Amino acid sequence: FRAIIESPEGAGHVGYQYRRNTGSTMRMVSDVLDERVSLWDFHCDPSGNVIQPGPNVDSRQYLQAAIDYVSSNGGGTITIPAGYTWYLGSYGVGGIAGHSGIIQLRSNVNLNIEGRIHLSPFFDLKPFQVFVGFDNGDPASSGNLENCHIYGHGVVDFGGYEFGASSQLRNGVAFGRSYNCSVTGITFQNGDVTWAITLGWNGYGSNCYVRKCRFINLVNSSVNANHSTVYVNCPYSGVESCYFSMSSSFARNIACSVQLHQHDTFYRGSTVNGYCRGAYVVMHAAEAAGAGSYAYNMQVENNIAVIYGQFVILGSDVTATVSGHLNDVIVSGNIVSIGERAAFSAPFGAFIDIGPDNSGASNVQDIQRVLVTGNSFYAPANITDSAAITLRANLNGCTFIANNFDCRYMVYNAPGTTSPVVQNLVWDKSNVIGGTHANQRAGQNLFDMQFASVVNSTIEVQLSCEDLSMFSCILFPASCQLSYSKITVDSAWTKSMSNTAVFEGNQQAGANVYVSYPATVNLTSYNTQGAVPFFSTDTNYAWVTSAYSLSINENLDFSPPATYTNKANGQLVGVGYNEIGGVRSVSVRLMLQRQV
Amino acid sequence: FRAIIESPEGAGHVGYQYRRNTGSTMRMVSDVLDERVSLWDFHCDPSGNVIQPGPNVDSRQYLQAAIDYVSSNGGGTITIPAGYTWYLGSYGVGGIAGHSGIIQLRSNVNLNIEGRIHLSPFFDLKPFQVFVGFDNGDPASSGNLENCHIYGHGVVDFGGYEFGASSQLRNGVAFGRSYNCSVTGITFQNGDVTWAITLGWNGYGSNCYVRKCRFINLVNSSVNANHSTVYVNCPYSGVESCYFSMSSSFARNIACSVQLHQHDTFYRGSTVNGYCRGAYVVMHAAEAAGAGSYAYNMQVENNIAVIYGQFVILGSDVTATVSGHLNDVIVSGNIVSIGERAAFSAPFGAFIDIGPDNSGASNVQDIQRVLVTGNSFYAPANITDSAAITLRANLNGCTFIANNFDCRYMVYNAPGTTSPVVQNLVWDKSNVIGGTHANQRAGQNLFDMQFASVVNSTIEVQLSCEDLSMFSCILFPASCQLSYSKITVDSAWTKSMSNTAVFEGNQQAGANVYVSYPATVNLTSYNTQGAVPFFSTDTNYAWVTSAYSLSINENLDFSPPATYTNKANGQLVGVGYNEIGGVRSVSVRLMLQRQV
Amino acid sequence: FRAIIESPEGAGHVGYQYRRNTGSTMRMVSDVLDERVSLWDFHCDPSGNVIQPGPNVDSRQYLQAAIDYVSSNGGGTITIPAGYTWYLGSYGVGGIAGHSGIIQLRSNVNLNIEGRIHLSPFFDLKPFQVFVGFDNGDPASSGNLENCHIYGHGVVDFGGYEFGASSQLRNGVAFGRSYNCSVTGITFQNGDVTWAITLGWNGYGSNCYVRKCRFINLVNSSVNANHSTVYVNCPYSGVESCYFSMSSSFARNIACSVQLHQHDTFYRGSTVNGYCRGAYVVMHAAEAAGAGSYAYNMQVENNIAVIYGQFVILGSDVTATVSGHLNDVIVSGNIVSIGERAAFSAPFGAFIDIGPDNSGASNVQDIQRVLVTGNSFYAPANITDSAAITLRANLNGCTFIANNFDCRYMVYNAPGTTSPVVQNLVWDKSNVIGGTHANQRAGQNLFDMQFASVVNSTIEVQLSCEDLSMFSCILFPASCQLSYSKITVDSAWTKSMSNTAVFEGNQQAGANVYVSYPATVNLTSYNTQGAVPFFSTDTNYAWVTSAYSLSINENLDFSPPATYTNKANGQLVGVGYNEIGGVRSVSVRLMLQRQV
Ligand SMILES: CC(=O)N[C@@H]1[C@@H](O[C@H]2O[C@H](CO)[C@H](O[C@H]3O[C@H](CO[C@@H]4O[C@@H](C)[C@H](O)[C@@H](O)[C@H]4O)[C@@H](O)[C@H](O)[C@H]3O)[C@H](O[C@@H]3O[C@H](CO)[C@@H](O)[C@H](O)[C@H]3NC(C)=O)[C@H]2O)[C@H](O)[C@@H](CO[C@H]2O[C@H](CO)[C@@H](O)[C@H](O)[C@H]2O)O[C@@H]1O
Ligand SMILES: CC(=O)N[C@@H]1[C@@H](O[C@H]2O[C@H](CO)[C@H](O[C@H]3O[C@H](CO[C@@H]4O[C@@H](C)[C@H](O)[C@@H](O)[C@H]4O)[C@@H](O)[C@H](O)[C@H]3O)[C@H](O[C@@H]3O[C@H](CO)[C@@H](O)[C@H](O)[C@H]3NC(C)=O)[C@H]2O)[C@H](O)[C@@H](CO[C@H]2O[C@H](CO)[C@@H](O)[C@H](O)[C@H]2O)O[C@@H]1O
Ligand SMILES: CC(=O)N[C@@H]1[C@@H](O[C@H]2O[C@H](CO)[C@H](O[C@H]3O[C@H](CO[C@@H]4O[C@@H](C)[C@H](O)[C@@H](O)[C@H]4O)[C@@H](O)[C@H](O)[C@H]3O)[C@H](O[C@@H]3O[C@H](CO)[C@@H](O)[C@H](O)[C@H]3NC(C)=O)[C@H]2O)[C@H](O)[C@@H](CO[C@H]2O[C@H](CO)[C@@H](O)[C@H](O)[C@H]2O)O[C@@H]1O
Ligand code: NA
Ligand code: NA
Ligand code: NA
Ligand code: NA
Ligand code: NA
Ligand code: NA
Ligand code: NA
Ligand code: NA
Ligand code: NA
Repeated sequence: FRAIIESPEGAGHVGYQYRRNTGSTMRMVSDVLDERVSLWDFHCDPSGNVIQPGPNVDSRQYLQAAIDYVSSNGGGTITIPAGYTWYLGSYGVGGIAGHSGIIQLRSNVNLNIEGRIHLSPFFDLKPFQVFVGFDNGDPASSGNLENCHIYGHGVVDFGGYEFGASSQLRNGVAFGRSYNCSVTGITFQNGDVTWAITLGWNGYGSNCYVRKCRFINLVNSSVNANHSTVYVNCPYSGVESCYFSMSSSFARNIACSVQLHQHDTFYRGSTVNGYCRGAYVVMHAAEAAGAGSYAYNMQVENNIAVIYGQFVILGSDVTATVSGHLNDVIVSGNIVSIGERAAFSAPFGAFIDIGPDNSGASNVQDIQRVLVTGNSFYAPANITDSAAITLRANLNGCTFIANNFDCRYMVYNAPGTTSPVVQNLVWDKSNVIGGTHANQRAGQNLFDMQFASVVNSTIEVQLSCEDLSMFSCILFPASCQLSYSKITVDSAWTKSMSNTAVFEGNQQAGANVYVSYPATVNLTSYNTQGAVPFFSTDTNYAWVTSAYSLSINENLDFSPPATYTNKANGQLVGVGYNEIGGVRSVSVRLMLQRQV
Repeated sequence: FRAIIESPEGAGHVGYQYRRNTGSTMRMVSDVLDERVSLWDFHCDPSGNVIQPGPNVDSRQYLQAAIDYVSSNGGGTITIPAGYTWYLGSYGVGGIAGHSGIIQLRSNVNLNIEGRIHLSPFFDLKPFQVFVGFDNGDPASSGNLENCHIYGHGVVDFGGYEFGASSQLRNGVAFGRSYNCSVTGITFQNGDVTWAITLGWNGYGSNCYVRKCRFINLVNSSVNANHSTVYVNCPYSGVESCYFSMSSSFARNIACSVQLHQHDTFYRGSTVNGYCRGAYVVMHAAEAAGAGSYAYNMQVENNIAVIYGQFVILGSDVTATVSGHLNDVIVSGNIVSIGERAAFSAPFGAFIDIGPDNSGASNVQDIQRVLVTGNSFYAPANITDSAAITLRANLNGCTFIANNFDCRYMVYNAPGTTSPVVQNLVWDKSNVIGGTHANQRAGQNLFDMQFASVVNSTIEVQLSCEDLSMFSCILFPASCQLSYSKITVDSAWTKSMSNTAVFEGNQQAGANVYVSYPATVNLTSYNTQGAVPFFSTDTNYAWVTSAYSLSINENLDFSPPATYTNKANGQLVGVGYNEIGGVRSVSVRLMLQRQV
Repeated sequence: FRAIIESPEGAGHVGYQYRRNTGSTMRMVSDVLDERVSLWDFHCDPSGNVIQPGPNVDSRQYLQAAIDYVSSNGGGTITIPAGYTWYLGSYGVGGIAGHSGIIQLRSNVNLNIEGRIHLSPFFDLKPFQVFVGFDNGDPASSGNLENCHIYGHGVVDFGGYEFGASSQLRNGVAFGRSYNCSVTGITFQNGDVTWAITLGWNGYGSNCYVRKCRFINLVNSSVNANHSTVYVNCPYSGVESCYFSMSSSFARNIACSVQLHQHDTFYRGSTVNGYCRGAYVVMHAAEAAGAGSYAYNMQVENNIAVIYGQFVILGSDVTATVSGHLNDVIVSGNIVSIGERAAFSAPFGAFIDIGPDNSGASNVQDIQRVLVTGNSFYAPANITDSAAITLRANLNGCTFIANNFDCRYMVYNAPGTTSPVVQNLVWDKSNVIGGTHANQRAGQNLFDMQFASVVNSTIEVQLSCEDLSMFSCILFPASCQLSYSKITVDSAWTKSMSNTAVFEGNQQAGANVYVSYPATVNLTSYNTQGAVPFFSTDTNYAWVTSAYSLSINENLDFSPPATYTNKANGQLVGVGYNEIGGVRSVSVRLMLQRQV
């Protein structure tokens, strides 16, 4: 009996009944211990003796053995115990080797990480993906991962190692073709990695989430080619209530917090500091296998960010046989700023970017039905390269309502570069343009419409303070066609502006262009006492449907017309009043209107 | 000693002291095992031998025994172990029998569901409510359920069984008269049920929540009368971060995700696919016992939905002795679309519906102080039956600001049908009207004001693209009274429209009606050289306070007035200018204005 | 052997191997029991015998012993067992004694509170802070607390005791200089306390959160000086999805739910009832040591509140050597109401308050770049002291877009009192002004601009119903300078108003003031048949750049001008038309415009 009791089967001979309840199961101690499982149950030598973790012990095979066994019983939760650091020191084998995998995840096997998991210097300068849910080196031939959750108060620490080569890939958790999988509560820190977590594979997967995680200092070298902390590559998936921080200079040029790359995905309630970018919202044709060619129902909401480049980047692209489409997006409630930096020291600052594809093409995109509403954006006054929207590729629609943008440009695209075709750009009068960059805008147009064409668009400009440094509120080069559009410049704070709206190709004459903006006009009357016509000297007003005074009349003996219409020769004309006769000559600020 | 050790009291004789710490309690193994409890501790035959769960074992009595016992000790958490499916195969007894109850929940007893709970075919074609928190067949005589939480990574599977009769009810969790109760993390799937979860009872309860749950395929037959996945019937309660999906055709006609039926309730951050409806926000008089007659502080926010009917439905109704009121509602940040379907193939598509009561009455409602802001809505171009708001019953107020609606109608109600009395309908100019349905609107009015009366309302129409197919932007039949209102149609994209605003009863003449909209007007001048009057041919402008040109003047020898006022006979009149004399005749596009 | 087995080392001699797996560690029962730890493991007398908790047992030393021991092993989670109430009955010792501390928290030691923790009457009328993370009486000399989480379904009950003196402080959890600490799921109830939870210390700390907690009835006496349920005094920290309720009358005058006092902090998705205030968003100079002098990236979003005073209070202040600044704030998606109360029975009701410092100074603040968007506010019609914004101290900017405010005042500040200097106040036309207080406003100005000066501001007034009781829509006293501003009053529902906008110092004449508002004007024409001038009788219109008719013309034989400009003597003048000659005299409603 003593022998049995001291043997590994001893607990299986000690009887137990819950709280001495006579109606409860007569069990053995081992049965109750068998209800939970930890790494300690597999972290042993060939003779079954427990091995202490530490920097000179590779815990990988033990952890894999745990996962494999629990998988065999239909699943469960393995605890990685608190108060210990568990080092990983070799690559895994089989299907995950194609993915430089360390640990293979398996369906229904959750990890409750309370302790710390730390990479050993075996991985210095090498690729790695710490946890991998694919079961095949080729993801297309991989089975699925289902019902796998990683959670706890613990830590995945990437050991600080730099990348060995830019072409290398590194990841924390790749769930694979992942259905009902999640990461909750975990801190990922101290690396130079490509991603911390990836969800799904080219649209295959569903209901994957990252919640209440922290990601701290995950880029550290110039070798790192590119970093996106969470890539969401399956639908009905998202990121909520996370914290993302970088301190590296390199992160300000390369790192993004989230990629939303399939339909019905979201990014909410998170805080970001030290990153180049906030989120991509993208349909890559190359990734359309699992869930279709459309990214729709895309939500970026209630985030806080200090970034150095662009907050939300929109795009879609094509392959030889597939075309990607992006539609039905909402960006709302976010408060974002470009952090302190020199002008042009990082990628061009923006709230929204319409980004050309990875080859630079701006004529492949099919982006539409986007609503950008109730956001704040700020950039410091020196950051010339800051815009509410950098509109650098074809756009089929984007709607701005009730935002507050306080940066250098409202709408921008660089001249010379791409010439996007623009449709359904709506900038509602309820967008408030801040004043931080007042006096900085010499030579610049607030809305610099450097496009091939604009159609079915609305730009309602409303200033909230003066900025007499700007060349114009809005300017269209002669190369930009403009049709079936509404372009207005509210008069407030514009009295002293030389140019308000500028149409370098006189595009405001178009049949279906609806405009209004202030201008100064010289007029001269006839001599006649009484009701008397005033006519503009210039003849550039053939497009004007009505105009009205924005100036007081300092005279007693006459008054100019309150309102004007035009004449076939391009003059304005209205009827004023000469109390006493005489030819009058006045220079008046008018609101020019066309079909409005 | 050997006998004691092998007995069910053996663990109570093996000493233990935590980590060999001399300051720790000298305990027995059984004490430490007694700190947790699982179904295995009650899942045993009369001789105390453990019984394996499976399809031919009814786990119900064992689970009830666990709950009952733990209840007796002041509560705790029972685990339902992972890696096992636990079948339920009979009805419960006593107080829950009135509710077709299987398991009775008890206060302070939490269930940590890690495994799967599955209904056996005993329940095929029968009613059932799996977990029930009432303790009496009559809910009015029921005690409360308090501090009961169901959580975990497991699954409640309803076995796929269809309803036997439409009158049957089926539920997953009925918390009852429920205070501080919740469901977190659980997947409900594979049924034909009425509800998955219900919270509270007719206003009794508080602080009940459903968080991070999934609801998958919970309608499957034509027998199912009606389905609402979560019913929230107690205050200070809500639904957050959940996932709702249906695949059945029947779900598109019958199923709703959430009912918010008491004050201080919310529905946020959730994704819905395949449902008819998103949420009801309702005060039923019949349900006002526990928390009063007012549903206020109702929040629907930051959800993603593809539905087939209406997203948010507002209502309130009355009984012989109680009147229900709905006020102080916010609907914001939601991105919603009507899924691909034929016109009229499901209930009429809408973002907001003002729904008549269950008997069809439209004159019982008291709905007011609603804010609908910063939402997106889309319906495909063929879906004739799509509206920003279907306003089908009396409305005492609803405010729309800064939404983006892209569907067939903005405001709609069917003619012939109900004639709602409308007050305080506010449609701010910052609502962007999309263009998906451009060219589809022959015979239709964008804002079809098919009401008994409208008062204290604002409709500011702003197009963003042309749609010359529409009969009018806004139309009031002669049967609709209109007073103390503002109705404007911005001119942009309307130059070629025959009708902009239409008042079939000439209601725009009312003393306290403030309007403006474009119109084409024929004018003829007197002969006089110099300042010369132009007068409209028609005499239908007695209501007009001013009008101004929206057309250019192609002439050299004269110009029409820039502006006009009226004359008692209904003509317009203004002063233009004949450089040379002669009677002039022109047809001009004017902005007609009344008291604006 | 029997002796060993019955000894406290007995479990260390019973072998166990997980599920009889031959590849698993050969362990001893004690090893597996050692994987978890509870209060029962320390809740024992000097002889190691377990002691039952209860009202006459002080559990404090036992709980401290547990925390201390687990701390010694690098951390872990101590469970406070369900089904027991654990009373605390004495003060702690050492470093926490300076903080009236009961229990000292330690790094990496989590508490899983499933049972109830209750204060014994030893604490009646005494200060206390139940859990304290400082390790020194002087917080400046304190070490940090890291990785400390308190979570569970249990309860901290403050025993109902009143404060003994107003100067006393009481707290639930003070995390101290706290990094990666949180409270989740816990109910705090039944006290008279200063705070329930405090996070950080004067900017030191990071990543501290309070989530899914309840706070119930935490003020109960007139002695209580001040109450704020959660104070957030470290960056990258916040409050989400919590419930706050008070029932005391005193709470309506003293209690606030949240203080956000450092950068990158948030308050979201919470419900508040019975409180005076919702949140302070503040930079106290006195608290700038740990994270700088700027509070930026401040987010208050998607909350539900019934309060009696002010919802969000903004401020910043200075010390002898430090100046605090507040910028980059977003307040959105909140639905708030002032609960039923008499006028002036609690602190003045407001959605936003710009509050003077604790000494009453209104000239120390540096508050700017605030966006208040997509919120609802309501106050009952009798509550005279209700405002969208009480603007009581210097303001460097605040932007309102697309809110719905339904209360007595829009903008208010009491006359006589403070004279704030106001810059960059933007009130967009998309703010909807409700009608609840229509007919209550005798003697009152809707926008009562009781400031020293206003600059670079926009007030676009839009009514949605009539309120002829109000003295004016907007009024500027002569003492308020006004420059570089836009002030408009839309005409809708104003026809019958005697005063619309009132400039008691004729400030609308300023060179860079842009205004428009309705007025009634008497005009008289010359005799001349044909085109004929009309001139105002009054000469108060020297500032007017144009005016246009808002009235119909009931006459046949003539018409007044549609539009007007001015003359140097301050008259208006326009050209109408006498079909037949004669001097005309008319009283017309005009839209007066200046530079707009
Ligand atoms: C860091 C990051 O994610 N950046 C975004 C861009 O991602 C694109 O580049 C990445 C560079 O790291 C990825 O490519 C790299 O990795 C590929 C995948 O690795 C293979 O497959 C894995 C499943 C295995 O485990 C690996 O062992 C390996 O075999 C590899 O094929 C590439 O050669 C390599 O460079 C990223 O690739 C995606 O990664 C996810 C997550 O792991 C995976 O689920 C996908 O299957 C995989 N996709 C593809 C096509 O391989 C690759 O997409 C991203 O393109 C960009 C979006 O913005 C641009 O495009 C927009 C749309 O046109 C445009 O609007 C915008 O302006 C553009 O800048 O955003 C980040 O830069
Ligand atoms: C599926 C669903 O919930 N639909 C919504 C409507 O709910 C209404 O019909 C339901 C049909 O299933 C419910 O009625 C059914 O159930 C009743 C309750 O069951 C009894 O009581 C339980 C406590 C016991 O456990 C049961 O054993 C049983 O005894 C039963 O009395 C009815 O006879 C039966 O048809 C639903 O009833 C509510 O259910 C909740 C949750 O279980 C419960 O807490 C309530 O006490 C109970 N209420 C009542 C009054 O019984 C019943 O409300 C819902 O009416 C509708 C709202 O929209 C309509 O009304 C709006 C306001 O006028 C109007 O704006 C809109 O246009 C209308 O369509 O939304 C769903 O259809
Ligand atoms: C209840 C509450 O928090 N009210 C808010 C105001 O807080 C200010 O008053 C509080 C009164 O309780 C606090 O002061 C009290 O406590 C101080 C701290 O206790 C000391 O230090 C602790 C760390 C130890 O554990 C204690 O043992 C003790 O030694 C004490 O020094 C004060 O003497 C006492 O009155 C509150 O103090 C802060 O407390 C937090 C949390 O514990 C702590 O992290 C801070 O270090 C500590 N700060 C300071 C400076 O001591 C104190 O701040 C708050 O001022 C107000 C904001 O609104 C006003 O100011 C705005 C900006 O000018 C203005 O816009 C607005 O209109 C004003 O009303 O909001 C609440 O009233
Ligand atoms: Na690979
Ligand atoms: Na849009
Ligand atoms: Na071009
Ligand atoms: Na029943
Ligand atoms: Na409203
Ligand atoms: Na009628
Ligand atoms: Na102190
Ligand atoms: Na602002
Ligand atoms: Na002054």
